[PDB]
Amino acid sequence: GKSYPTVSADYQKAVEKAKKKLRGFIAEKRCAPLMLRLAAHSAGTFDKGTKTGGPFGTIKHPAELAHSANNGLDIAVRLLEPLKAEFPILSYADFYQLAGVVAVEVTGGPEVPFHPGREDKPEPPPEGRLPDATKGSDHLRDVFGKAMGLTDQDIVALSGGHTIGAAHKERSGFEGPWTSNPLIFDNSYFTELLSGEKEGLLQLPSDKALLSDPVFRPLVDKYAADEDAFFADYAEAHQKLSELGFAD
Ligand code: HEM
Ligand code: NA
Repeated sequence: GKSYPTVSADYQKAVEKAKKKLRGFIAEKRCAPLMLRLAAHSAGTFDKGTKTGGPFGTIKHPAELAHSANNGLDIAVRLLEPLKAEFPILSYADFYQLAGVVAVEVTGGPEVPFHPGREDKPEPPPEGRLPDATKGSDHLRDVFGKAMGLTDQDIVALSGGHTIGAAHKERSGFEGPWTSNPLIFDNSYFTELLSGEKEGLLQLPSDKALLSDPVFRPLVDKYAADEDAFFADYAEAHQKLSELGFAD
C-alpha cells in the first residue's frame, strides 16, 4: 500500500551520510535502546481512522515530551540535536526513524528498510494513545490493531524490541533490563519470557500478556525457537511501524 515520495539527490546524500554518523554516535554513546524507544514509541501515536499522529517529528515538541509515558525521551531528543544540525535538509521525522533503524542495526539486529520523505507536522497528537505496560492482550490489539493498523504478528515481533534496553524507576517506574545482554539485538526477550521470571530481569504485564493469548503465544514460541524468523518478522513490523501514515 506504499507509494514513497520523491526526494532530491541532495536529500538522499544526506540520508546516507547521516546513517553513518548515527552508527558511530549511537554506538559510542551506548544509547541504541533509548533511540529505538524514541523512534518506535513515538511512531505509535498513529490513529488510522483519523490519519492523525504517527512518526512525524512531533515528539521533538516539549508538549509531547511532557506526556508522562514519554518520561526520559527528552534525553533522546537532546542527544540527537547536535547531529541533526549537521543535516539541516533532513526532516526530524526522517531523522528519528533513521536513528531507530540504526539502533537496531548497530546492536546486531536486522537491516530494516528505510525510505525518506516524512514531513514534520505542526501539531502533536493528543496524550493517551501509547501502549500501557500495565494492560493486556485486548489493550494491545486496541492500540496496535484498531489505532495503528498493524497485525497480531507485528505486535509480538515489535514487543521483541525490548530485547535491548531497560526500564527505569524514575521514568516508567518499572526497573531493569529484559535480557542479560541489553545492548545486543537477538531473540532472548522471547527465551526469557518463556523460562519464567529470572532474578534481575524485567517482564512488564504487557510482555506477559503475549504468553496467555491464543494467537500471540505461538509467535512467542516461534521467535524463541527461530531467531532468523524473528529477525524477518521484526524487520517487516519495524518498517511498517516507522511508516505509519506515511506514503499511505
Ligand atoms: C508492546 C507495547 C509496548 C509497551 C507496553 C512498552 C512499554 C515500555 C516501557 C514501560 C518501557 C520502560 C521505559 C523506562 O522506564 O525507561 C519501555 C522501554 C523500551 N521500549 Fe517499549 N513498549 C512497547 C512497545 C515497544 C516497541 C514497539 C518498541 C520498538 C520496537 C519498544 C522499544 C523499547 C526499548 C528499546 C526500550 C528500552 C529503552 C531504554 O533502554 O531506555 N517498545 N517500553
Ligand atoms: Na538481548
